[PDB]
Amino acid sequence: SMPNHQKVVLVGDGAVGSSYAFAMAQQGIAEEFVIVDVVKDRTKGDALDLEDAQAFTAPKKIYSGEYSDCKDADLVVITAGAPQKPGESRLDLVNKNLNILSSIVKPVVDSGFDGIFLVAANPVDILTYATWKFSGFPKERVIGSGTSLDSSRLRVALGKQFNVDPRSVDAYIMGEHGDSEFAAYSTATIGTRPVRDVAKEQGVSDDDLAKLEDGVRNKAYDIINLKGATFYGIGTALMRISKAILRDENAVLPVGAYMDGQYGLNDIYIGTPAIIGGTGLKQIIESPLSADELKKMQDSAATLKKVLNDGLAELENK
Amino acid sequence: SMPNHQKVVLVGDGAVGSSYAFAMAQQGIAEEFVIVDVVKDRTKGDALDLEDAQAFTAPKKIYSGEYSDCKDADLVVITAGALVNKNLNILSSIVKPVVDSGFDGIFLVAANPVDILTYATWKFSGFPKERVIGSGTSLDSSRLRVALGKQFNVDPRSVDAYIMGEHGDSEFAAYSTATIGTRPVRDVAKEQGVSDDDLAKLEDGVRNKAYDIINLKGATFYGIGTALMRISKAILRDENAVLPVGAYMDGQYGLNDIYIGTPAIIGGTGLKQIIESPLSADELKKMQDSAATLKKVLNDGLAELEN
Amino acid sequence: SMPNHQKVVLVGDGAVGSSYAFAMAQQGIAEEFVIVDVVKDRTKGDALDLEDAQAFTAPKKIYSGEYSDCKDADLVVITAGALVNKNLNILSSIVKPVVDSGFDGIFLVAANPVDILTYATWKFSGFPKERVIGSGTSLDSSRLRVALGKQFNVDPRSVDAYIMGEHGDSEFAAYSTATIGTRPVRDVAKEQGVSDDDLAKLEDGVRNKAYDIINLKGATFYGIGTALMRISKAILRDENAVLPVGAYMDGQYGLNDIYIGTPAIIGGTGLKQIIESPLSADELKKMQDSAATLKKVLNDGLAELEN
Amino acid sequence: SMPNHQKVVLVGDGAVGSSYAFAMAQQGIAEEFVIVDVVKDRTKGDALDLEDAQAFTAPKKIYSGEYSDCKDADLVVITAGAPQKPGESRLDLVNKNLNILSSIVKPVVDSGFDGIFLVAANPVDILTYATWKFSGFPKERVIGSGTSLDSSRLRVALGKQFNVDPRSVDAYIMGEHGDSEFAAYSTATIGTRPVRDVAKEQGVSDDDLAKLEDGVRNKAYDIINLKGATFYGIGTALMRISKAILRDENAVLPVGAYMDGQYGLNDIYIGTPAIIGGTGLKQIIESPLSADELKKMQDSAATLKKVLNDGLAELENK
Ligand SMILES: NC(=O)c1ccc[n+]([C@@H]2O[C@H](COP(=O)([O-])OP(=O)(O)OC[C@H]3O[C@@H](n4cnc5c(N)ncnc54)[C@H](O)[C@@H]3O)[C@@H](O)[C@H]2O)c1
Ligand SMILES: NC(=O)c1ccc[n+]([C@@H]2O[C@H](COP(=O)([O-])OP(=O)(O)OC[C@H]3O[C@@H](n4cnc5c(N)ncnc54)[C@H](O)[C@@H]3O)[C@@H](O)[C@H]2O)c1
Ligand SMILES: NC(=O)c1ccc[n+]([C@@H]2O[C@H](COP(=O)([O-])OP(=O)(O)OC[C@H]3O[C@@H](n4cnc5c(N)ncnc54)[C@H](O)[C@@H]3O)[C@@H](O)[C@H]2O)c1
Ligand SMILES: NC(=O)c1ccc[n+]([C@@H]2O[C@H](COP(=O)([O-])OP(=O)(O)OC[C@H]3O[C@@H](n4cnc5c(N)ncnc54)[C@H](O)[C@@H]3O)[C@@H](O)[C@H]2O)c1
Repeated sequence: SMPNHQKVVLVGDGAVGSSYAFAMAQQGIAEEFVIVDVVKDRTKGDALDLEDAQAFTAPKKIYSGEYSDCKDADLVVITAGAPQKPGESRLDLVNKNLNILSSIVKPVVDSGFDGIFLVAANPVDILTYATWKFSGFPKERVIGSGTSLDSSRLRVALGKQFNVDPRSVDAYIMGEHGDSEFAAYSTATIGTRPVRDVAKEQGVSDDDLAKLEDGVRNKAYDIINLKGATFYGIGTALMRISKAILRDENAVLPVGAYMDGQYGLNDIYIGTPAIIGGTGLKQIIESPLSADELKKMQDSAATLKKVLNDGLAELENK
Repeated sequence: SMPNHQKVVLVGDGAVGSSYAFAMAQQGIAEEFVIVDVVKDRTKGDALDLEDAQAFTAPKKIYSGEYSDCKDADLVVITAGALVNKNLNILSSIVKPVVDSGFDGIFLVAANPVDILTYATWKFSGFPKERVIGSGTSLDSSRLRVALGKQFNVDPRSVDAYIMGEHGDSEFAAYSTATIGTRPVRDVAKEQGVSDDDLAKLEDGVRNKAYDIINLKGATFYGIGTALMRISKAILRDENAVLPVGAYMDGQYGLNDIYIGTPAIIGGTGLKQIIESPLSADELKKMQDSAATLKKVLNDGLAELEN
Repeated sequence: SMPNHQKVVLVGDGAVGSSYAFAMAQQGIAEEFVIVDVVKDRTKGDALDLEDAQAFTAPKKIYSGEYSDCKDADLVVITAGALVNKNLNILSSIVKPVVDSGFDGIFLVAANPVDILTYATWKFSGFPKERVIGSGTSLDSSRLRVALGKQFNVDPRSVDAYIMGEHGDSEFAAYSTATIGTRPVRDVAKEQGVSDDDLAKLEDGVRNKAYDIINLKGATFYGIGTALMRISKAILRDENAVLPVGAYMDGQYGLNDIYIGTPAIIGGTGLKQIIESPLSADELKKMQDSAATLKKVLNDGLAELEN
Repeated sequence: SMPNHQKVVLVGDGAVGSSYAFAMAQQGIAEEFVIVDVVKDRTKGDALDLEDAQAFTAPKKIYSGEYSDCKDADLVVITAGAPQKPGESRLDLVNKNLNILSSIVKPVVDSGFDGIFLVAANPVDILTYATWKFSGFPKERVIGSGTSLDSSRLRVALGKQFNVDPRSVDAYIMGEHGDSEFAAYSTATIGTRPVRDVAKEQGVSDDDLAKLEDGVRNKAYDIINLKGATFYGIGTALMRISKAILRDENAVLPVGAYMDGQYGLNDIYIGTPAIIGGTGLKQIIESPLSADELKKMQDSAATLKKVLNDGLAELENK
C-alpha cells in the first residue's frame, strides 16, 4: 500500500471474519485492516472494538470500509456467506452463496485490486473456484481455505490421542470439505513414524482411528449444537495462511488449490498440501495417497464437481 | 499445577471470557485453560472451538470444567455476571466454591461493576489484597491510548496515559500525568493545534466508546479480552510490568478501603506495588469524588448481600 | 524488494552487526538479510551459521553480498568501523557505492562515534533527514532503564527514561523527564530511600557500563544488536513507535545542524517526527554543552576529509 | 523457583552458551538465567551485556553465579567443553571433556538441583550419557542436543533446494553426530511426499542428494574455516528444546535419548525423534529407517559405544 505497510481487506464481518481479524491483531500481521460488509454499522462497531486490542498487542490501522478500499490492498479475505437453513438443500447453499459472491468479486476487481484472494466462505471449494472464475485472476492468486480447518481438528485429535503437540502431527483431511472427506492416514506421521503404526503400537485400533476421524468430521456440527456457531479454528487458519503470504514464507499448508492433474483431478479447486508465499500459491504438493484413499478423494471430487457445475449453471439461468 | 505447566481457570464464558481465552490461545500464555460457567453446553462447545486454534498457534489443554478444577490453578479469572446486587449475588456463588476447592493462586476480576466486584472478591475470598487484582481502568486507558495515538499519529503503546476514577461517566483522562516521548500530552496538543476542548471531546469519546460499540454491533469485548490477557501475562511471566489495574487503596490518592484503578506493578505473586499517579489538584478532586460514591454503593451492596 | 518480501542489508559484520542479525533472525523481522563486509570469508561463514537458526525460528534468506545488493533493499544498517577521521574514511567508502547501487530505502547508522557518523551518512548520501536514522542514545537509555528497573523492581520496559547528550562521558540521565507509572523517578527514589547521590552513582554505572563489560569480557554487543533490531522493527512494521534515536536537530533543545539522541516517532518512511523531551534548565544546559562539543568535532572531521 | 518464575542455569559461557542465552532473551523464555563458568569475570561481563536486551524484549533476571545456584533451578544447560586441537586424537577430545564434565555434574547435583539436564558439550552423545551416569538422574531428566543442529542444517539445505521453508521439511540427520552420520532420506518428507520423490520429480538426482548430505556433514568445518567458530544454530536448537520443556509442549524434536532397544541399540544416548515436555523426555519415537539407513545407524552407534567405553574406562584409571 505505502512504504513498509501491508493492507488486508476483510469482506464478511460475521463471527469467522471477526475472529480472523482479532487473531491478526493478536499476531501483529499487517498494518492496515479494512472491514467490509453490507451491514456497515456492524463493521464500524467491530473496527472500534478490535482497534482497542492495539494498546497491548501491536499497532494496526483498523477501520470500516467499502469495496473501493481494495484498490491497493495486498490481500482480500472473503468470508461473506449465508448459512444452510433447516429444510434447505445443499445446492441451495451453493446458489445463494454464488449470488453473494458475484456481488463481492466484481466491485473488488473493479477497484483496481490485484493482490491475492483468500476464500473461506462456504462451501469453500466451490466458492474458491467461482472466485477464480469471476475475478479472472491467475490460479495462484486465488487461494481457498480448503481442508485447513479440518486438518487442524485431525491434528488436535491425533495430538490428544497420542500425547503430542498438534503442530508435530503431520496429517491432512482430504476430499471435499464435509461428510465425504476423510483422514489421509496413509500419508500421516508423527516424528516421521506412520500414524497407523504408532496407533497399533499403542493399542489404538483402526476402528478407533475411524471413530476419531468421525469425531473430526462431526466436530463443526457438535460445536454448533453446544454453543451455536464455530469460528475460532478457521479464524486462526486464515491468519496462518495470511502470515505465510504476507511474510513470504513458502510454508507448506493445507489449502484449496486448482487441480491440474494432481490426484487425477482437473478444473476444480480442492484441498491439498501446497507451498504458500508472497506471490500466492507457489506449488501444489500431491500427498501420495494409498489406492483406497485416492479412490475416496476422486469420488468426493467427482460429486464436488457435479455440484460446482449445477451451481454455476443455475447462476447463468437468468 | 504439574512441572512447567501453568493452569488458568476462566469463570464466565460469555463474549468477554471467550475472547480472553482466544487471546490467550493466540499468545501461547498458560498450558491449561479450564472454562467454567453455569451453562455447561456453551463451555463444552467453546473449549472445542478454542482448541482448534492450537494447530497454528501453541499447544494448550483447553476444556470445560467445574469449580473443583480450581484446586491447583495458578489464576482464576472472573468475568461472570449480568445490577450491583445481582452481580454480588452471582459473585458470592462463584468465590466460595472456588476457595473451597483449595485454590490459592491469584484472582483476576473483570465482571462489572469491576471495582465493586473486585473488592467483594477480596472480601468473600479472604485472600491477601495482592492476590486479588481487578481490571480497573485498563480497558478505558487502552481506549484513551488508542484515541491519543490516533490524534497524534503515534503507536498507542507509546502513549503513557491513564483513565482514572470509577470506571464509567465519573471517570476522566488523567491528562496532567500523561505523556508521549516524555512530553506532556497538553503541550503536544498545543503544539499541534489541538485545544483543551478538543481533548475534552476526545475524553468524551473514550467515556462513550462502550456505549457506541454496543449501539453499532450489540456488544463490546475485544479490548477487555486483550487487557485481561496482558495482565495475565504480567502475572504468569512474572514481569513486574506497570499496568492499569484495580488495587486496594491504602492511603493513595487520599483513598482508603476501596479497590480502584491505579498504575501498579504486576508480577508472579500478584500486585507488587501501587504507583500513585501524581494527579493535578483538579484531577485529584475528580478522583476523590468518583471514589466517594463507590464506597457508598459497595457498602450498600455488601450489607444488602447479608439479608 | 519482490511481493511481501522485505530486504535488509547489513554493512559491517563484526560482533555488533552479527548479534543484530541474530536478533533479527530470532524475531522473524525481514525476509532477506544480506551481509556485507571487507573480509568476505567472515560474512560467508556468518551467513551459514545464522541461516541455521531458521529451522526453529522463522524463514529468512541470509547470505553474504556486496554493495550492489543494496539496489532494492528497504533498510541498510551501517555498523562498520574502527578515530573520527578513520571512521569517516571507512564511512565514505561505504555510502557512495550503497547510493550508486540505486538504493533508496532507509539508513540506520550504528558505527561509532554514532552521532557524527549519522550526520556524515546524511551528508554523504544526500538522502532526506528522515531517511537517515542513527542509534543515538538507544543503547545507553536501555542501560538506564535496566538499572532503574533493577533499583526499583520494575520491568525495564515500564521505565520511561532517556540518556541524553552525546553518547559518552558528557552524556547524562534525563531524570527530570523520567517516570515509572507516570510518577517522577526522583519522587519514587525519595519515597524509597534512594538519594540523588544514589541516582548520580546509578547514572555513572550506565555511563561506565561499556567500559566495564569490555574489561570483563572484551567487547559489548548484545544491547546494541537488540536496539538496532527494535528500531528496524518500528520501521519495517510501520509502527510509529517512540524510540530513543539520533535525529537531525532543527531547533529542538536549542540545537541546529547536528544529529543527536532524542525521543522520536519511527515508522515505515523513517523518522516521522522528533519529540523534544521537556528537560529541566540544568539538564538542558548539559545537553547544549555536550552538543556544542559534538558540533566542533563533527565540523572538524568533515573539514578534514574535504582536504 | 518462586511463584510463576522459571530458572535456568547455564554451565559454560563460551560462544554456544552465550548465543543460547541471547536467543532465550530474544524469546522471553524463563524469568531467571544464571551464567556459570570457571572464567567468572567473563560470566559477569556477559550477564551485563545480555541484560541490556531486556528494554526491548522481555524482562529476565540475568546474572553470573556458581554451581550452588542450581539448587532450585528447573533446567541446567551444560555447554562447557574444550575444543579438539590439531594432532589430538578423538578419544582425547572425549577424555578432557569427560574430565571437565565430572567437575560440573557433581557440584550441580550436590546443590540439591533436581530439574532437567540439557547437554550440548561435545562430543554430545558421549557427554550426555556420562551426565546421566554421573548425575544418577532418570534417563528422561537428561536430554542431549543429539542431532538437532545437523537436522536443522539438513532442513535448511533441503528447504533451499526445494524452495520450501526449513520448518516444513520433515527430515532428520541420524547416526553419531559427525562424519559417520547420514541424512535419513527414507523417512524424510515435504508436505507428506518423500524427499526422494520430490527430488526425482524436480530433476535432483540421488547423487545431488548425496552431495547435499555432504554439505550438511561438512558445514561445521566450513563455517569454522570461514569465520573461526560456529554457534548460532546450536544456540537456537538449545532454546527450542528449552522451550518445549519449559512450556510443557510435548513437541517432537531431534534430541539425544537413551536407547532401550530402539533401532536395535542399547545403553547409549544417541539422536532420535522424541517427544519433549515439562518432565523431560516423554517418549522416544523410532524413525522407521530403511534397511540401509538402519545399518548405517547401527554401525555409527557401534563405534560411538566403543569410544564411549574407552573414555569412561580411562576416567576410571586413577
Ligand atoms: N472454509 C472453512 O473451512 C470455514 C469453516 C467454517 C465457517 N466458514 C464460513 O465463513 C462464512 C461466514 O461465517 P460467519 O460465522 O462469519 O457467518 P455469519 O452468518 O455470522 O456472518 C456472515 C457475514 O456474511 C455477510 N453477508 C451476507 N450477504 C452479504 C452480501 N451480499 N455481501 C456482503 N456481505 C454479506 C453478512 O452480513 C455477515 O456479516 C460462511 O459461509 C461459513 O460457513 C468457513
Ligand atoms: N471490567 C471491564 O472493564 C469490562 C468491560 C466490558 C465488559 N466486562 C464485563 O464482564 C462481564 C461479562 O460480559 P459479557 O459481555 O461477556 O456478558 P455475558 O452476560 O454474556 O457473559 C457472562 C456470563 O457469566 C455467566 N454466569 C452467570 N452467572 C454465573 C454463575 N453464577 N457462575 C458462572 N457463570 C455465570 C452467564 O451465563 C454469562 O453469559 C460483565 O459483567 C461485563 O459488564 C468487563
Ligand atoms: N552506536 C552505538 O551505540 C554502538 C555501541 C557499540 C558498538 N557500536 C559500533 O558499531 C561498530 C562495530 O562494532 P563491533 O563490536 O562489531 O567491532 P568490529 O571492529 O568488529 O566491527 C566493525 C566492522 O566494520 C568492518 N568494516 C571496516 N571497514 C569496512 C568497510 N569499508 N566495508 C564494510 N565493512 C567494514 C570491520 O571489518 C568490522 O567487521 C563500531 O564502530 C562500534 O563502536 C555501536
Ligand atoms: N551439540 C552440538 O551439536 C554443538 C555444536 C557446536 C558446538 N557445541 C559445543 O559447545 C561447547 C562449547 O563451545 P564454545 O564455542 O562455546 O566453546 P569455547 O571454547 O568458546 O568455550 C567453552 C567454555 O567451557 C569452559 N570450561 C572449560 N573448562 C571448564 C571447567 N572445568 N568447568 C567449567 N567451565 C569450563 C571454558 O572456560 C569456556 O568458556 C563445545 O564442547 C562445543 O563442541 C555443540
